[PDB]
Amino acid sequence: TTALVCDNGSGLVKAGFAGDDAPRAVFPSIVGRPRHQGVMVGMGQKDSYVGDEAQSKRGILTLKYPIEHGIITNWDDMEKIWHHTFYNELRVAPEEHPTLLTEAPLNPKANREKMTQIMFETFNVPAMYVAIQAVLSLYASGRTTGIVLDSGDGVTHNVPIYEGYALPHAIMRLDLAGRDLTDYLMKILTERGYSFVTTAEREIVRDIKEKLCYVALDFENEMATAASSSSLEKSYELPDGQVITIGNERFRCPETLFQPSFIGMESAGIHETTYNSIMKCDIDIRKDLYANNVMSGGTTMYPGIADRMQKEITALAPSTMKIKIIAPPERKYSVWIGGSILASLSTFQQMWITKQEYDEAGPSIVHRKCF
Amino acid sequence: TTALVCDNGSGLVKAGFAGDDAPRAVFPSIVGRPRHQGVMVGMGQKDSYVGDEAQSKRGILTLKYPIEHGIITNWDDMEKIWHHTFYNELRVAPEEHPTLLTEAPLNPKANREKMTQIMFETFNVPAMYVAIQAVLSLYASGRTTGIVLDSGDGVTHNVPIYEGYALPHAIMRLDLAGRDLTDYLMKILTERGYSFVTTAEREIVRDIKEKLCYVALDFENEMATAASSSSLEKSYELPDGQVITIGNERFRCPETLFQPSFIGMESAGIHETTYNSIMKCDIDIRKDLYANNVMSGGTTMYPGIADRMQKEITALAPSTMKIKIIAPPERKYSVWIGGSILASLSTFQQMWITKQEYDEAGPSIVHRKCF
Amino acid sequence: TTALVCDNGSGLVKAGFAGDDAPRAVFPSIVGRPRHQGVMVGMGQKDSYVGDEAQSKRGILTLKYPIEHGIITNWDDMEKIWHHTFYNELRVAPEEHPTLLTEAPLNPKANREKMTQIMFETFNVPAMYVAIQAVLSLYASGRTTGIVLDSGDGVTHNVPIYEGYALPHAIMRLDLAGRDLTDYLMKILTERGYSFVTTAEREIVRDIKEKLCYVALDFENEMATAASSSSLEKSYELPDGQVITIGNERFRCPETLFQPSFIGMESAGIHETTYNSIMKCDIDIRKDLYANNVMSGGTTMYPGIADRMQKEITALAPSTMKIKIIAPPERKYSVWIGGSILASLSTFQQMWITKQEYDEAGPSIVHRKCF
Amino acid sequence: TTALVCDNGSGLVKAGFAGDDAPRAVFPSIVGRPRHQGVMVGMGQKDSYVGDEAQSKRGILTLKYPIEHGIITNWDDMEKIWHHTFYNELRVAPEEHPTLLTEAPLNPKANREKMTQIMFETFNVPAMYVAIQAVLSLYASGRTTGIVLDSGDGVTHNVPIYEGYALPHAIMRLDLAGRDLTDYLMKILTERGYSFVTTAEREIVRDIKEKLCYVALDFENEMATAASSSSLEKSYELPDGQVITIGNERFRCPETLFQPSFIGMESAGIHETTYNSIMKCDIDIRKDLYANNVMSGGTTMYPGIADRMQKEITALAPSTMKIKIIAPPERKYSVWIGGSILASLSTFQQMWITKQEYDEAGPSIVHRKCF
Amino acid sequence: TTALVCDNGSGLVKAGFAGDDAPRAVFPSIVGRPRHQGVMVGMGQKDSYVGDEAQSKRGILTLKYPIEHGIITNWDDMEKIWHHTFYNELRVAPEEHPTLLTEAPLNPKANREKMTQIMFETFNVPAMYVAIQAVLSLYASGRTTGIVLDSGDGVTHNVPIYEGYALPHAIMRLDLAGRDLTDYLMKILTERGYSFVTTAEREIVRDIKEKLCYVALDFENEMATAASSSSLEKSYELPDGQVITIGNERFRCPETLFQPSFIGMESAGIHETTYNSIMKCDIDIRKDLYANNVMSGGTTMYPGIADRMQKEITALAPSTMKIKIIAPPERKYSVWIGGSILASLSTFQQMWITKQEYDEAGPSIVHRKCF
Ligand SMILES: Nc1ncnc2c1ncn2[C@@H]1O[C@H](COP(=O)(O)OP(=O)(O)O)[C@@H](O)[C@H]1O
Ligand SMILES: Nc1ncnc2c1ncn2[C@@H]1O[C@H](COP(=O)(O)OP(=O)(O)O)[C@@H](O)[C@H]1O
Ligand SMILES: Nc1ncnc2c1ncn2[C@@H]1O[C@H](COP(=O)(O)OP(=O)(O)O)[C@@H](O)[C@H]1O
Ligand SMILES: Nc1ncnc2c1ncn2[C@@H]1O[C@H](COP(=O)(O)OP(=O)(O)O)[C@@H](O)[C@H]1O
Ligand SMILES: Nc1ncnc2c1ncn2[C@@H]1O[C@H](COP(=O)(O)OP(=O)(O)O)[C@@H](O)[C@H]1O
Ligand SMILES: [Mg+2]
Ligand SMILES: [Mg+2]
Ligand SMILES: [Mg+2]
Ligand SMILES: [Mg+2]
Ligand SMILES: [Mg+2]
Repeated sequence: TTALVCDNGSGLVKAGFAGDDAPRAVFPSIVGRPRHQGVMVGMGQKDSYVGDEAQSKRGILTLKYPIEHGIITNWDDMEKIWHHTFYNELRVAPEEHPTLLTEAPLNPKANREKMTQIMFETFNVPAMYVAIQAVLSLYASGRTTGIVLDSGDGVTHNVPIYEGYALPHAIMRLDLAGRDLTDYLMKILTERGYSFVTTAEREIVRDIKEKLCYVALDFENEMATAASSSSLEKSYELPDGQVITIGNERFRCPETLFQPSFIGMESAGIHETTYNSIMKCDIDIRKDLYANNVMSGGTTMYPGIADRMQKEITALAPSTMKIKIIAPPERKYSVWIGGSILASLSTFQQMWITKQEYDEAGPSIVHRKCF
Repeated sequence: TTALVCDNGSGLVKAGFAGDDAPRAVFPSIVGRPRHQGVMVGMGQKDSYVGDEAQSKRGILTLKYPIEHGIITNWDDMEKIWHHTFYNELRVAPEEHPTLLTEAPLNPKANREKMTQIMFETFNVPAMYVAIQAVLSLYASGRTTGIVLDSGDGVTHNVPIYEGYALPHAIMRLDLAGRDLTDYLMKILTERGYSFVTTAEREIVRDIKEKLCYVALDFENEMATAASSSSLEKSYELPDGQVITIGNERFRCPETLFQPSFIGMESAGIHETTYNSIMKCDIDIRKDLYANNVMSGGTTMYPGIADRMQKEITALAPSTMKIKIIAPPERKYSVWIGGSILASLSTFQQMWITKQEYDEAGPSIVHRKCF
Repeated sequence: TTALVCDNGSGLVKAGFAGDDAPRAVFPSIVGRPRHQGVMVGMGQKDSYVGDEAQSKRGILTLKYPIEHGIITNWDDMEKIWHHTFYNELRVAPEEHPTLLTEAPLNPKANREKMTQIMFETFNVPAMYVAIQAVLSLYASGRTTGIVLDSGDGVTHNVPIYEGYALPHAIMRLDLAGRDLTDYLMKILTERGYSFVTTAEREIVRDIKEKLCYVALDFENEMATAASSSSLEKSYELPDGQVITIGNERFRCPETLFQPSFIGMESAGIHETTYNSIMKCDIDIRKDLYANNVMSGGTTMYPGIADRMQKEITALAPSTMKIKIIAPPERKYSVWIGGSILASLSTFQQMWITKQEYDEAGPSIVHRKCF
Repeated sequence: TTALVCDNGSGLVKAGFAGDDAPRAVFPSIVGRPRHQGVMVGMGQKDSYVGDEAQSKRGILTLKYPIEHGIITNWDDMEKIWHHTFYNELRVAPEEHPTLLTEAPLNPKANREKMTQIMFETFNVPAMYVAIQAVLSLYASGRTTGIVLDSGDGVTHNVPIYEGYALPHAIMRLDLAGRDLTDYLMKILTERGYSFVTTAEREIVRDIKEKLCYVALDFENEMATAASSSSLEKSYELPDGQVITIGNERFRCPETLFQPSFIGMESAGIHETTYNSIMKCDIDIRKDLYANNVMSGGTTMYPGIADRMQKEITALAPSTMKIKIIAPPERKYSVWIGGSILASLSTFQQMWITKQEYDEAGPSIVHRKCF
Repeated sequence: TTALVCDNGSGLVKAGFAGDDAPRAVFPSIVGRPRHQGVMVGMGQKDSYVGDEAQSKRGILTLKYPIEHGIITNWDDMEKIWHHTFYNELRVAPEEHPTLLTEAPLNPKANREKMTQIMFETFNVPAMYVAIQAVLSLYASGRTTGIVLDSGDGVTHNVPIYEGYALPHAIMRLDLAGRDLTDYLMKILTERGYSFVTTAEREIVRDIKEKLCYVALDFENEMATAASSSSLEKSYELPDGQVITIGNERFRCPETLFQPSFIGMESAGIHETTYNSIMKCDIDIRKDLYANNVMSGGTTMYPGIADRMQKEITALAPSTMKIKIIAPPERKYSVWIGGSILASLSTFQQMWITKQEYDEAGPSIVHRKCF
């Protein structure tokens, strides 16, 4: 009956039921294991902690992200997360519900294949489908045309969709994403004087990032004022009362998205990645892509990321071509929302890969129906 | 009662009702098919798009022209176009109306035969007639005598008609037409620095052609000034804001009509094709043909095509023989207009090929009444 | 069946049965030997006196503490104490009961090993386990998280435990403890005019300490008033009616815990030792450690030791971090209480080191299961 | 006296002296600039590295190709390459030798004009000539008739030459070339699981391409076996010992030449591009073109490219028309070889554009003598 | 004229003149202050003792290290050390000589800024430059390429340099260094039975470390034999004749570098830190980095540290990639040696920051020229 839409992203697992307007289970894609021995016999210690558990016990755990750059690496841990998603978070009996998973385009084929295997074998999922995140995001916006710039913790990518037709050859993938920005903060805060090192501390820095970082409209001018006044300087309270004072780093961090060279990344910034994608698309539709630049994913939650990108692309693109960026509230969950929509469509029911179908055809079936 | 005049030309389908002074359905003879896979399940994607649909979705379609050089090649697609012409554009029930189709003289007999078959079998058209485009054009001008130079996208041709009597033996057909000029622009713009390649881009170039190209009165002198000043240079805005600057090519393109060697065409130019046609006609009537040189069809919409041709023929033809070219406004639709007229004539009603008549006599009937 | 929990501490041997809410045998860790010859043949003189015997005959004995700074030095005497603990105090047949011993963290490995050897060889103890005192103390408080500041006669130490996970690397050990405070009184009372010298007199001074000493909230201000009025001055009756009048020394003594430099100890005071321990712990959990600072052990029985330390740490720690010190009644026996609890746990039964297991594996087994 | 034949191609600069049977200076058309800051003051760091320098320092450089799709874009860098070609590679004093450059047919006129300007102004080249690469290739084969399919890194093109007469109107140009195949590998290897992203990594992939890729005779059947056995799977060692295992991609990559749709290219594959060129040629000579299909350029070095194309064209072309493909050893350098030949011809000496002649006539002279 | 190269490291101040092959002033970065009151009026007591003074009077001093983890904390004391370095050790008039200071990469910007201020204001140093220690180390080896693993008392770090180009983004910093190993010995010796507590005793332990500690090639197998025989056991004489017997601890201590978890350090060991740095570097140059792994700094003076690391990295790195570690004699002073070299270079003279230049530009100038 009701599908379980499960946005298995590289940082936040967002799961819920198709038809919901929001995920019911949102928790981090983290599996943590006791950093230290353990002594209290009778404590009820666990071998591993998942999601919010890992968060609450974070300081004594080595925190691992099963997914890295969009690729599920640690399959054992990934399986654990899904286990919790279904049984402890949603508290739903997987075997009675179709599920919808997601991927970043251009992921390794084995990623989907192995993921598929698990859904059918471990969880006995009646029927299942894997959709491209960008595509789903576009469904959430309610558009059939646009550039979907989906930039999560794992990977940043641009998918051009025109009137329902994705344009594979112009899909851009840039591994520079939220996690890299977080690590860049760890580096840049060291410059300032704050030694964040552990995986727990990485996670603390993520919280910093999400509250202080913003995108300068004009980076260089911003730097000039940042190095002049203290108006930019903004304090932050850690878990420990040790207040952190951050200034330049508030925008130097997210600037990396536009100047990836900051982290030694050869690729051009996302404003040029997006632009170049559009250049790969046929002239006939470039105008429509320019006017429907849809941003989504958590890293697009930075203040002024839309304004900045509009400025950048406006400079890049033939003046006249009205550059319009769409960056709706709740775009952080747009992929999941898109999934809810998609799964609730009548037409879409024919896209399910059934257990039987899979058993018959074999693994290859999961590419046959999409990418 | 009212006939449907349907100028099934190689580029613009022009259909309407007999008695109208203009076609009601004018749209391009294009069938487009999804260049790329397609991903949005629930979009309501079509297997093929026709006419204005193909135009609007052009960049993601492979655009085919069913008709090439005046010959209907892709019969399946041709049928689709007629289907839309009748049911979606005119929104008329074919089976209640006689229809008038057109052909370029010297088309392959099977063209008309197969076309005929479809009208009677697919559309159940009460009665139908196929007329030569040039002849119709002359009706539109309201003349009984002249050279009809009908040059469309598909094919250029000269038909000599004298006081109602066509002179078959002097009919000239030259495949060099509008489509070739378009492709010549794609080549010549490459020289300039603009890589137009796709069928979508071909279509873009057609728009360029129709707005910038003009016919030099004296090609060589034009070249001299074109390579001297920048007064000729004229900008053009694509669908993409990428402004195109065009100069020499503005007249080198249409020059091909007078110097077909530019595209490797062995034939003499249209000014000599026309002249030669007249030479094939008996001396007794050459004077009248010279004074009634009727131009029609879209390629004769070039600025100065009339002036240039008058100059050319004047040089070719025995001075004294007043060369007069007729090139009325709306000559772009003269064939269709002629059809409207023809079908509305009382006399003409006896020329209809009825369903019954066809069924009895068989295919051959469609040549028995004309060419 | 019932385990014998035996807190073999450096000053008070506290033994009883698991499940009891208090030790049944509490007596001092002292072995005394006749200071003088002895003449009454027929008196029934002993070669050595132990515990309360040593107390009652104290003035004619050289009193030795087998344990010094947490380390069992005089193994022969230690064995004697255990002998009495079991057979004369508890009056229990060791060989029928599992026993639970304790240690200060970071004790020399040979301490536990030799202790273990004795339990199995001398007393034939079915099964035995050695636990860290701080850990046990935390069990007594009924917490899974906190800093355990256990400060006995022998050694002061800080163990950070977070949700059942001890954090070895942050364990602090400071040999400055109760015995040093006692000896500091002997020194400081000499300043006043009271020559306490013998081991018997040391023991007398311990009684002084436990009745008069208190912790100044603000040492320096305390000194000012102490050197101004006589309101602080407080009398004390010795075993000999010679009343002792003590003033400054009432708080200068315990002050050493916060200013170890008073006794030539290089280490920072316990308020900074505790703080530093927390600093060694990962930021993520420092807040919880601050709010669960558990004090235990006899030296924390000083009046105002909690108030003072709260003040001190509050100054050291980032304001906001609510510093909360736990210092429950009966914390003097918290280690023993913890042992009672621990041994009574069902889970814990698997932690016993059995005679057999020991015989097989050998000595190393006693570190393999903990520190 | 001796001319310098300099095949300034989009990937390998091949220069040498006329009369040589092989180029003396073969190095890549790459200009690299320090990706990272640089710290060793005293290292003798350069602002840019060219050719083999760029190769050796590749990982710390942003590698640019001055030429893209046959068009010299970065003129500054292009000039640098020529500078090195002459002075450091050949070690020849340009001003004493005539030079022969090459172009892909249908390049933008300004390409040749600007190139010309540089030869005369920067290098003071006595006399210079620019020849079409395809034409030269035919000279190398020693034929006067055939289709020259020259497919390099930049651009693929077909030139029909009949008994010394090139047939401009049938020249086909397809930007799909070696560089696109390389980038397609980067995409397809991502599917496999290998993230190649940087310009350095692009270059690594080129090496992969040139060693593993081969052309399936029957792509679809190849796929069937490739997805069945592991016999196709072939390992590759990177600069880093990280062995890469490649299977399907070994032929899916070069398949793009026959099915350009793989990279979103609208054009038909090279087998149809070639065929269509021949169709544009007059019937009278098509037979001779069929029997003299000369392949050259680096992309025709793929194993089985000849066999495959013969199969393809054989299917396309009227059976009877013996399709014979010429694909001689060293066809990779055939353009350069052709240049050596051409420049060494006595007749050819009259084709030189002299410095004086250029100065007098002006830029236009470089088109006046050819295309 | 002659520059003063002053390696202001966190443990040994190594200063001398540029051009020397060894530092003239090598003494510890220690400022000691009288632990105890002091009574001999007329002794000529000092308020603080520095370097070798502090060493000779160590037992009565609280020894402070101005620098901690590479960061100058106690600026007052740091200034004192420099004062002595210049005036009492080198006995040179600072104001006549340019000076070269050093830093660990990723130090807080204020470190360099404040340091700079002092050089110009306190010492009036004509001109001054601050260089990264790792870079200098590479100069000493005489290489332009390699991984520099510089591990001193304060901080361990990896800098990848390729042909003169440092690769900032791959620089690793690990605070686990010599001082932590020393403190780990204090902890581990406590296990053995030796209570080292004071700062003087810490310093004693450093001497132990430097004479007994060695790196096990295979830690676990080493443990097996260490816990079996007494062949490993090795005696040590303190300042006090109290011989210390050390066994397991001889290699358990330095093992921490490879298994930082021993001290609660979350980071991977230096063999993985190094490896990971190389992974961050572009594939193109990884081979060269593998073959030029340059170790330097005092902690790399452990016996077998090179052998062990080679083994470790060999396991980590794609077999084939010949792992070669460079660990030259005198690498303990390689940073200083590098400085001597650097300062003596002609090119390098343009890197000096002059007093004037600083006064004009202001503090920011010290980052503008490097990191
Ligand atoms: N308000 C915010 N501002 C900036 N970054 C954010 C914000 N919220 C989330 N992020 C970043 O977005 C990423 C997670 O969002 P999400 O797109 O759900 O990741 P994923 O889809 O990879 O699970 C993280 O890097 C997170 O730090
Ligand atoms: N204003 C114009 N200027 C130049 N060419 C035109 C113009 N309008 C139409 N054409 C050309 O005429 C051709 C279409 O006209 P039409 O005669 O209706 O073609 P067909 O009869 O072949 O359908 C196309 O090549 C079109 O580009
Ligand atoms: N009421 C008290 N006030 C101050 N100190 C006390 C008090 N009771 C006990 N002590 C001190 O605590 C130490 C003994 O307590 P305990 O923690 O049981 O020692 P241990 O565990 O070392 O045997 C002695 O120094 C004793 O003087
Ligand atoms: N053995 C080979 N197999 C496949 N491709 C090759 C081989 N050698 C060269 N190439 C490809 O041919 C192109 C370079 O050849 P070349 O024709 O000289 O290029 P250009 O003429 O554009 O400089 C590159 O894409 C190169 O990868
Ligand atoms: N022979 C040795 N064996 C082991 N460690 C050594 C040796 N010599 C010096 N060290 C350690 O190296 C550190 C000091 O070397 P150095 O690199 O000069 O430190 P820094 O550069 O931090 O001043 C100290 O921890 C010292 O103990
Ligand atoms: Mg996501
Ligand atoms: Mg027409
Ligand atoms: Mg105790
Ligand atoms: Mg070439
Ligand atoms: Mg150093």
